[PDB]
Amino acid sequence: PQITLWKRPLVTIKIGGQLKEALLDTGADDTVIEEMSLPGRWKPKMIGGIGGFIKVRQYDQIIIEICGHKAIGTVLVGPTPVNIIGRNLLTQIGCTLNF
Amino acid sequence: PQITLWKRPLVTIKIGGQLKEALLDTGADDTVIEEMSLPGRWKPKMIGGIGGFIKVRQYDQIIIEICGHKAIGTVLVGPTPVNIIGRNLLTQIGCTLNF
Ligand SMILES: O=C1C(=O)N(Cc2cccc(CO)c2)[C@H]2CNC[C@@H]2N1Cc1cccc(CO)c1
Ligand SMILES: [Cl-]
Ligand SMILES: [Cl-]
Ligand SMILES: [Cl-]
Repeated sequence: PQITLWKRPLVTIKIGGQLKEALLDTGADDTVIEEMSLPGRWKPKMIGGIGGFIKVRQYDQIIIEICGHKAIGTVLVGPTPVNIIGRNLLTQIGCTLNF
Repeated sequence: PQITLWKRPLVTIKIGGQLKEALLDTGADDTVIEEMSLPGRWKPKMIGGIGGFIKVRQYDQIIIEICGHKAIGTVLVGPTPVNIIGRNLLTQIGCTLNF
């Protein structure tokens, strides 16, 4: 699709068998999802936000759909204002900025 | 242009007679620039996200050139670690997400 930016680019994702709302965020290196259960081992990850740094949990090779597009990749879990689809997964699904 | 997301989408902007590097950030409602002089009245604002909040000054009707495309809108100025072009100006240059 082509998504304009007059409103927040909120889409439906599917992760852990559940539908959630998430923001397509080109300003985020990484994908960050609100607290939920994910399988496997996790590792620590520091992310740098506009207001400071925060530690979150990194899970790898997680199945996730974005706008119905299937992906598998790294998902961070922590206290994000909204679910964030960052560049790691945007690149995977072939998302670009255009003007 | 078409900008892939393998790397941070940084572009050159011209604002207040200065050149700066800024991040095209579809996750940001607003545009926030590091400390610099701008003309006109301003109002204080708090903006925030995953890492916390910062205090900024809100300047309205500021002209910016983004990748050679001219736009006008509100610009927030404050201690941001990265200059951010948000949706309020991304729309004005015709920037969309595509996949
Ligand atoms: O921390 C923020 C942040 O504060 N905002 C909100 C924001 C930022 C600028 C201006 C305004 C005002 O509208 C709001 C978010 C928005 N996108 C990523 C902006 N980030 C950066 C971020 C987020 C998650 C992961 C990563 C990894 O790289 C980076
Ligand atoms: Cl990934
Ligand atoms: Cl504006
Ligand atoms: Cl449009």
